[PDB]
Amino acid sequence: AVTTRQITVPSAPMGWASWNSFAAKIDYSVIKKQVDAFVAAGLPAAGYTYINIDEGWWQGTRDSAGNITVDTAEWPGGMSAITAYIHSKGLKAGIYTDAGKDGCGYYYPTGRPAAPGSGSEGHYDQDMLQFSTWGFDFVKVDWCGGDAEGLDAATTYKSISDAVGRAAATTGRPLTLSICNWGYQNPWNWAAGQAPLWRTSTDIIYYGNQPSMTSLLSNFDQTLHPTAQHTGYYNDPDMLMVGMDGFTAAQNRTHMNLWAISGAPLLAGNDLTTMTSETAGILKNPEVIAVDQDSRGLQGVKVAEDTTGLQAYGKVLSGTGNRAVVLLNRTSAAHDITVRWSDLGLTNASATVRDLWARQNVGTSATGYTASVPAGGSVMLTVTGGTEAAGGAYAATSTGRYTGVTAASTGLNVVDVAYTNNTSSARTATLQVNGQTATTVSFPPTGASAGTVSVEVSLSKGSANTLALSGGPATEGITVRPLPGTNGALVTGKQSGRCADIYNNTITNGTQAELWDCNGGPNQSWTYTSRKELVLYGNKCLDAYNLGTTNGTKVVIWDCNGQANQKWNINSDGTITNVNAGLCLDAYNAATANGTSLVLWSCGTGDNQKWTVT
Repeated sequence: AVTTRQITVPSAPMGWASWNSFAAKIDYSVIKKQVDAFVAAGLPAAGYTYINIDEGWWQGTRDSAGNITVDTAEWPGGMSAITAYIHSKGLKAGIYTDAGKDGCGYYYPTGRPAAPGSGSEGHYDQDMLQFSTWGFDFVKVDWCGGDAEGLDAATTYKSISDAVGRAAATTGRPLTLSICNWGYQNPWNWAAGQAPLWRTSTDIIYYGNQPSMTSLLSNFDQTLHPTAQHTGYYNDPDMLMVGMDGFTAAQNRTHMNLWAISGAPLLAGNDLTTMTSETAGILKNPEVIAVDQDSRGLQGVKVAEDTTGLQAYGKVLSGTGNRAVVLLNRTSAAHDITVRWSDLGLTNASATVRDLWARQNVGTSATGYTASVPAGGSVMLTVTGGTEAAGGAYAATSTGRYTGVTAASTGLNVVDVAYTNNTSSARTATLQVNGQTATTVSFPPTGASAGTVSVEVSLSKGSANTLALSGGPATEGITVRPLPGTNGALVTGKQSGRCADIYNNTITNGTQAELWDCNGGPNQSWTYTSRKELVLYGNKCLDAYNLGTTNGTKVVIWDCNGQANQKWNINSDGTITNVNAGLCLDAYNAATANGTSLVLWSCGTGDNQKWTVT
């Protein structure tokens, strides 16, 4: 039963941004025409709110006092005239700068000559105040100057975040910060609490190229960091290509489906003045939007891939016994794809299946659902009225600390944190699960009675898990429920007692596996598939680098590719052998410390080649 209410958390931004269709070729007239089409197409009523002016508005000029100056031939009345227009339509206005001294308009001119000085470094407070005073409600802060200069992203964006907060406090106009650093330096580790959204990869489309499903899927895969997203903080797989030339209606729907299952921002990138009726309807589907904008704020995750390229993604929605599901077919042929209640963390009890594009209920089941999915296509469903897996309830054993937290398997869990915040402002806390990378959790106002917010966490098998909160409101208990489709295992070395680990939640192809203190994080939870793969993050395979067959071959993560160097035998003697050349997974030189490289080596009897994978 529902006995403590779920508190609604902020949703990801919805709106339109100028980059994908115009590159730097923007001025007042371009933005105005887009606003007018945005309004005429009924986007505001569907929830689209932001009109974001991206790169190209500012050529790097400043006056003697350091104030940003614009060319009023392109921006008549200055920047406050365009925010006034946007606001006159009941919408929010967005602007764009760089973390460094010079912006992407300098480093990578795209539609305009180089713009030296087009960054906010040395002017964070001045520029953020300027943007807010002009009337901007949103600011995207890029990384071209940060990358060029060699800046540290985490500390730099903390500085920017602080300046954003001060500017909004000074003017009284909230300022939504979009961190745009392309997944460099792993923003999923540090961006929550600094900003409501952070880019997780390079750009979905480069100017001059045609929209690509391959690129779309790559951005989607790279945005999946479920422990990082929660309570109004979102992974950002980039601006939509929905409606851009070359994309079919089916591709447009798939684009919406995958962004929605993530809970990603829906920032339209097409030319709204030539948008088809069908495209407008796809952007506006209220059922898909409701999934994207779900009040619980959680990120969808892969819950099954029984056959390569036939995938089920599930998202835990607001309320209890509710899920959204995307069935995705990455193969060259139409195939049936099944989602099981067990994988979704529901019991085998009746639930109702709804197709969100058909806008019709399509059946009931106590176990699962199967649909035919076209090659390269997807089906968008909800599964509602289900019964939740039993889960666990815990009371803090000391201030802000929950101990003895139990998981039947290593893998992802939903945690509902009970608390009271009887004030008018959200409060934040730091959350640390075991010895994992910490995160920030936001606690919205509750009124006088307690409520919950939810987070997804990765837990280790057993009852030694700890959740520690620092700062924020006193909590009043937690509930923990598993998502069994995400189940994996620690790969624990016998000699060392340490776990196969990819450093600091890095996803880059070629990153070498190492021993590290076991903590149960996503970078330690390996899923063994029927194809003999050991999979990390749902989408990276343990890999004998370049199909190496000799002693010392590096063992890395790489995109799963079906090759024999990504196949592993888990043997009765405790060894794990690479199928390609029959060598053993090996902690190099029988070292036991953090940072010990994993390699292939000729199999022997040494405990540095023995592992547990349960």
